[PDB]
Amino acid sequence: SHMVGLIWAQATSGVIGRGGDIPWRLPEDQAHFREITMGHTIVMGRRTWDSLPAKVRPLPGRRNVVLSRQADFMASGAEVVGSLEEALTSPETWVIGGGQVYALALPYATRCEVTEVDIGLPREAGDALAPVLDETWRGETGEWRFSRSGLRYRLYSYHRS
Ligand SMILES: Nc1ncnc2c1ncn2[C@@H]1O[C@H](COP(=O)(O)OP(=O)(O)O)[C@@H](O)[C@H]1OP(=O)(O)O
Repeated sequence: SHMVGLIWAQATSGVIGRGGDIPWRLPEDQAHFREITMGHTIVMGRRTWDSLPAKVRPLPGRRNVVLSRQADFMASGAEVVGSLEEALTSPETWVIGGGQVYALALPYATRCEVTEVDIGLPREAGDALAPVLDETWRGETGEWRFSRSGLRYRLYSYHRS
């Protein structure tokens, strides 16, 4: 189909999750995730889907796609696909996690929307980590700003052909 993006929020070290939680509290990043994904397709792995609250999934106003090897998986209000390539048939897709799906998706992706949270969390065994980019990606790293709580963050908007 077409435009494949990745979206995530990471500490400066690349930690995106620890102990099965987002490792900070940042409502403005929830607003940012909505504004990027709203009206488009989101793709997630089955474990990510399983971790969302029952009354929160599917995320509203977006086509939710769950990748699973299980043909009988129940993702009420979403659709389930059994290959990544089938999950990218939409005109605009944002891959939202987790690490297994980001690995599969990275070769197809031509945009990354990232939030860096200014927090010092050196990586530990078991952490969920950010996809690793390289020098063929280009774009803007925004200015630091404070959240309402005083937590600082900035935005990356990168692209490649
Ligand atoms: N090549 C592939 N084909 C189909 N489904 C896949 C896949 N790779 C990953 N998945 C699914 O995506 C799941 C992992 O989800 P995730 O990426 O959210 O997890 P994690 O955050 O642990 O990396 C896999 O366990 C698998 O779902 P099932 O266990 O239900 O089969």
